[PDB]
Amino acid sequence: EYVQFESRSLLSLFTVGKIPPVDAAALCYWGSRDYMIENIFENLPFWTMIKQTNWGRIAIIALPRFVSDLYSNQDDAVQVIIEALEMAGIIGAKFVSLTGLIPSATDYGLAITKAVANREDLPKITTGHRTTGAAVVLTIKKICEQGGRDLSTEKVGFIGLGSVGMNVLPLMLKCLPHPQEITLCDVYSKLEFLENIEQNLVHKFGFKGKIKLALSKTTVPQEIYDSTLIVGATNVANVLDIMQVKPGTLIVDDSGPHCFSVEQAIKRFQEREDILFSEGGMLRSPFPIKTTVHLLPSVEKIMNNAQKEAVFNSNPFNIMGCAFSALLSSQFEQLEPTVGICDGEQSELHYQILQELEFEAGDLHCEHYVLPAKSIANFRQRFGKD
Amino acid sequence: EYVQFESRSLLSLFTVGKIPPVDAAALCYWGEFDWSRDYMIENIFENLPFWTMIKQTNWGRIAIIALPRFVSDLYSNQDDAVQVIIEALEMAGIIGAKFVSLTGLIPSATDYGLAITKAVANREDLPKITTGHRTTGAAVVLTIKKICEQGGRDLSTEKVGFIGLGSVGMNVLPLMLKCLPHPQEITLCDVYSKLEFLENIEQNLVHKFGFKGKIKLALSKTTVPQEIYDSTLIVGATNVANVLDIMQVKPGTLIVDDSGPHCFSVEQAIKRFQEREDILFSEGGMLRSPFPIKTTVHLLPSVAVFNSNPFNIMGCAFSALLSSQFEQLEPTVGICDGEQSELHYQILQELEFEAGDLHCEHYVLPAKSIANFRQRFGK
Repeated sequence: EYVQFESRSLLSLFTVGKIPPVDAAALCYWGSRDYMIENIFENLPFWTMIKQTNWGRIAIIALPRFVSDLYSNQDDAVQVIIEALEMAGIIGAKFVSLTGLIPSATDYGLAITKAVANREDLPKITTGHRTTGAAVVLTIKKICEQGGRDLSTEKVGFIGLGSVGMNVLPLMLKCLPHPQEITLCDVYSKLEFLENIEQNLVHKFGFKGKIKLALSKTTVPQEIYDSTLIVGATNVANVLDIMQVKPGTLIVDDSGPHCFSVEQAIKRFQEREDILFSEGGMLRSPFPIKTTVHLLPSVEKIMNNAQKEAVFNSNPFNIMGCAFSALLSSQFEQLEPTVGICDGEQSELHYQILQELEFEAGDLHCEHYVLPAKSIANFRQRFGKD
Repeated sequence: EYVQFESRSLLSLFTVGKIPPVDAAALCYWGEFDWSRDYMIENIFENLPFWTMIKQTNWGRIAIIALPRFVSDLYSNQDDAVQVIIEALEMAGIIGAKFVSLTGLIPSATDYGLAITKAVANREDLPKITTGHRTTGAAVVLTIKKICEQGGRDLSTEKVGFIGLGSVGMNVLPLMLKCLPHPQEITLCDVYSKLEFLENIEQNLVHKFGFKGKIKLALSKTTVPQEIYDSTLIVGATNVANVLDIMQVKPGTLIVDDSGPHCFSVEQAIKRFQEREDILFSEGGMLRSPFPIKTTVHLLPSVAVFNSNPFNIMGCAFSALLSSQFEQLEPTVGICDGEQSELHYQILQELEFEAGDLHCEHYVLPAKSIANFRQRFGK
């Protein structure tokens, strides 16, 4: 109903006026190889989806590279981003979001902004980490509501304090009830960094509860397993043993790839129903989103599997916060685009606007698995607080 | 060398900045293993225009865009042709074209642009259109001059007969009289119903344009009157095809034709010239640029010109670039005046343009055979 496929090229349809221009854009990537890049991707960006929301249209554009291709050569990645930016500006995008690990790979956009120093015709870029942080805070709120708990009585543990983590933590303290304990986990080198936040926690952000610091290589410290609400924003994967966390624990994670075994989490939740876990960066629009989908005609035949036609069954209300950032920056002057390591306290302005438009976090789900409402209720009955 | 193929779509390459924008555009069609007029339109052309060629000249870049229709599809439904023309015009405006020419029989199919310009009355974002008939007439006059020089003859000593005085012909006749030596005799041929028109042209010849020689009139349905075979230089500008028997023309006769389809049998003329070498015949609307044209070619991935003359270019197609580069070269839409082709002949002369080398469709006339003709029938 809300998803419709298109056999004809979206770019060609736009050039002849058959589809209207978009207001924003989002750049994503894929998951022999050279044959796929030059003869399938053709070293060219691909406009694959259009997301019609109640506040504008964002175009989804996939780069002709993989994540490894992005980490291999930064200049090449910046070049393909510049080409996709030219495409987005031509098709009407006023802002372009860097989804996934594109910010982490390209100096959080700064390198890109160097290559655009010459050009002003190109559209503005944004890492979207402030809207992603607002989405993660909305997910904290939602997972507390679904679990029948309140954030004031929770022990919160952070496993990743990157851009997204440094956007979620102060916004959590500012727009949600303060927990009673906060633990900060990152690699050893970040020690001083964590202590800086520690100061900011007690004196700047105004946290009164206990503050703990913990360091790790690839095995999260047990202090996290002693926490009751876990917030993951780590780029490393599978550092959290989901089968070792205490019962009644709530998990919110924006990491992609995730920091815990997805399948083991699904399995524990299906067997015992003693945990809650969900994505962090997913927003739920109050109105359904009309998604126009154009598959690559080549891969249309290898993905002709009716199961691969599951985008026809995706949630019409869900949208990525990082991708929605471009549309937000286009529709609201006050939501300035984020490139590089920004302050992260202006995420409130995004959290404000998202609440103003009656946005909320997407229903509790992790990748392909949506947590069943009755299992959610069973958890909320077994581990809720009165 | 000067033409190079491109495996990826030109539109996508432009969208990413890998090829620069163009200054003009020209709209063509595919002429006339699957359904020709059905599968090719919906699953091959996808009912969308196709940017197939880029012509980089010394005066700008022209984009070649093929419509998802055939020539018959244009005469079948005028509104459908206008719609696909609007879509191609939007594409051309997106890729940078400031003016767009209608090649081939597109004007005759769209009332010479009038229907299109009526549908765009609301719209100003689209680029302006032009039939390009004035530059085509200038090209035909250049071809008259060139075929007279190659044949060792002068136009003043020629008996010229015109077959069909349509839009292009009403541009060729006065420009010929003004910028070339006046012949001593002019014959005018069209259908019988056309006569008062012909007599009007006769008046314009003697009183307006200042022709002093004899003026003859001849009418026909589908068999050109014997008066045309008594002429020494025949100029064909007819939309009907193969109305002039090339095997019936006198020896030593020069023929210049802009008709597409042609008004004489192409293969019979080629083969007669190869056997006897007693005629000269060539296209009328082809110009030869002083500098080579760089042609970027993108073929339909589903599916030659790659050896064509790098100096040759259609006048109707060059019209859009000319109108883009020169304020004085106004676009032609509808049945306009035939005297402003004069300014186009000017501009072409200033840039040192000339008519394309003597050729008919796929066949280039060998120069030394032309020399044999020019001695056998020179003065």
